[PDB]
Amino acid sequence: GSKATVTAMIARELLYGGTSPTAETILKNNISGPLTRPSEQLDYLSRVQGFQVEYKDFPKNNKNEFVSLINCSSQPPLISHGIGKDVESCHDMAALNILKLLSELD
Amino acid sequence: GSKATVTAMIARELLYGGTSPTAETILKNNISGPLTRPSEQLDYLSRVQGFQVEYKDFPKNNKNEFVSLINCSSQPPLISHGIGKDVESCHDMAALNILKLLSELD
Ligand SMILES: [Cl-]
Ligand SMILES: [Cl-]
Repeated sequence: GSKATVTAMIARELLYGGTSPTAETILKNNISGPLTRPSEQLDYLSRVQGFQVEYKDFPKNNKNEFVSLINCSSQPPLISHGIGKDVESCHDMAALNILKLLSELD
Repeated sequence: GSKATVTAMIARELLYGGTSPTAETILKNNISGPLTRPSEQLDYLSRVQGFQVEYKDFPKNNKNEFVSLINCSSQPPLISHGIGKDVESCHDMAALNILKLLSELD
């Protein structure tokens, strides 16, 4: 709305994560991948370190809940999961679990 | 060291800030500005919103401490400060204070 409000929104986004989707929208044009989601973060880590990350999803259940498994290669494989109202949410939850495990948050 | 250790370092950096200087170093070559510091974040915000940010620094004092002021244009100007063992640290502290103020953390 007002741009004191917009200024606060941008500042908060930067303080939280060092990026600002709001500023990006302001600056964006139609003329002319930080990685903010756990799934993206894990894809990047795997690319550098070389392990494979893949997801398996079950169809939406009768309560409209999605469930996914994530596999991150190793011996044995690290397998986690996520649930949620859409598949991408399941993926981010599952990837977050793997990132926390790999971070050795002992 | 070991790359279980390297994997944990990268994962932690991603979880914290959605970037990984460690991964960047691994991937970097000599062949071929998220914004992780408050000073950078504030420079970006000012660029989008249009206000001017500038710093004034005093010379290192007899205890080797630096002190800086930051000015962020408005009426009146927002003026904050930072102290530290080098000028860049002063700048980041001062910029953080301004970001927190602009974020309306009431
Ligand atoms: Cl992905
Ligand atoms: Cl700067």
